[PDB]
Amino acid sequence: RGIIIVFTGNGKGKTTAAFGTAARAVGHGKNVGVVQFIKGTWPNGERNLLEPHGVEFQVMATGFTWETQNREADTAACMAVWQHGKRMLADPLLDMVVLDELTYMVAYDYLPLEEVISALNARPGHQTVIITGRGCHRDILDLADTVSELRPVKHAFDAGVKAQMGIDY
Amino acid sequence: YQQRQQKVKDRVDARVAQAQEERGIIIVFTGNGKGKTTAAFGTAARAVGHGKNVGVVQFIKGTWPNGERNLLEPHGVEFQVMATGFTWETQNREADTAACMAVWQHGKRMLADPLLDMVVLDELTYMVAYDYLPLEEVISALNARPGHQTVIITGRGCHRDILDLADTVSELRPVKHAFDAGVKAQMGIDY
Ligand code: B12
Ligand SMILES: Nc1ncnc2c1ncn2[C@@H]1O[C@H](COP(=O)(O)OP(=O)(O)OP(=O)(O)O)[C@@H](O)[C@H]1O
Ligand SMILES: Nc1ncnc2c1ncn2[C@@H]1O[C@H](COP(=O)(O)OP(=O)(O)OP(=O)(O)O)[C@@H](O)[C@H]1O
Ligand SMILES: [Mg+2]
Ligand SMILES: [Mg+2]
Repeated sequence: RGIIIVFTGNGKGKTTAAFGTAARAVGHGKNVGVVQFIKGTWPNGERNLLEPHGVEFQVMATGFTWETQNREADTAACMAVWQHGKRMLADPLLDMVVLDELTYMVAYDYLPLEEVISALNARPGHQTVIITGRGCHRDILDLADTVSELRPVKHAFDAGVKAQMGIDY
Repeated sequence: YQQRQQKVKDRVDARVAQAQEERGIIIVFTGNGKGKTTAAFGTAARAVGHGKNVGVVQFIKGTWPNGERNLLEPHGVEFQVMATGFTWETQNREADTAACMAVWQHGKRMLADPLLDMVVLDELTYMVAYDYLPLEEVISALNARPGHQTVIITGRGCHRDILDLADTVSELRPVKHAFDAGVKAQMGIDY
């Protein structure tokens, strides 16, 4: 059976765990679909690597909400990208769907919670969903089969190390 | 609103102006929750997607089918994996120790190779915890590695000295796991 996995918490490794699992599925010939919220204005190494293997990526591509500073524009992009999420979540030819940084869309009221719950509950029985992001709604956590919270024991950004291509994005 | 957001931006930008070192870092993925190995390989995939060079040592045998390795290896990611005979048994401890020391020679090579942007040392923590691999060899290799190389170490129960040495540590807490609900290991998910 397909399960729902959540990678949450403030430490590094949520999105990279989701995409390491996608890499794992692609390496066994499974089909993966990907939707990424907020993200898209920076280079994306995981997309560079996986898209040529037939992993469809749909990204919101608006950027940080504290840069865009435009709730309505962000909400419109969230909903448009979500239309891709709902298609994937309805596609029995996909073994796995990644919904990366979905947490914030619910937390900021961009994306109604009920739409997320019913799409997850209507999905094909064999399909696994990986949701990531800080600050995951309790009801998504309750619905999930596996939840790992990445505790931020230490992060190199605190010690003054800049984000670098190939590590941080 | 614009004003509330602007205060966020201002704090993010100030944190950003303060952190200007560019160097290789040590990342450790530890904890009992699922996600350590897969984050390590999501990171390797991210790195390969930007043309970086990755080497991998896995301190467990490669008898199960290995999706990440199936994908990454044809991209020129070198895998070294522990000998197939490894037992974990007290009776075979001398052979198991030698098997661990042997892939570790490849790990030392990688960690001295300036052409490798990233080295993954997957399940290394057990080798030091169970006395197959001396702590001092790991600490010295990591300190002598190339200035621009990142290393990713994974596994439950990581030695305190490797944790002190790391730049970034995430502990994966097993809030829930489908195993406890009777969901069995599946290809593509658990291996
Ligand atoms: C920690 C852990 C590991 C550690 C063990 C390190 C150690 N020496 O302590 C490492 C990372 C090495 C490991 C590797 C693997 N494991 Co494991 N492991 C676990 C986990 C999370 C806890 C084990 C534990 O605490 N044991 C408690 C007591 C019983 O400990 P112990 O028996 O003395 O420890 C030994 C066993 O755990 C054994 N073991 C661990 N995994 C496996 C897998 C198989 C096939 C066998 C025969 C034995 C075995 O390794 C130790 C040897 O000293 C369990 C799930 C769970 N919550 O129980 C999965 C679990 C045992 N692992 C599993 C799997 C699938 C794997 C890997 C295939 C993962 C992968 N993608 O590579 C490999 C298999 C290695 C092989 N046989 O070729 C599955 C086994 C499914 C099955 N059909 O039996 C489990 C049940 C996870 C799941 N299904 O969700 N594992
Ligand atoms: N605690 C933190 N401090 C500073 N930077 C962080 C922290 N956690 C994650 N990052 C980095 O900040 C950006 C936003 O990603 P996010 O906050 O979703 O974490 P993640 O998904 O756990 O990180 P990754 O994508 O590397 O696995 C990324 O470049 C990420 O590596
Ligand atoms: N808390 C847990 N309960 C049950 N199974 C687990 C747990 N954590 C990891 N696993 C699964 O047990 C095996 C051993 O994994 P390990 O302890 O190395 O964790 P991991 O590296 O975090 O897992 P993955 O490779 O899935 O990221 C893998 O099949 C893994 O998916
Ligand atoms: Mg993320
Ligand atoms: Mg592992």
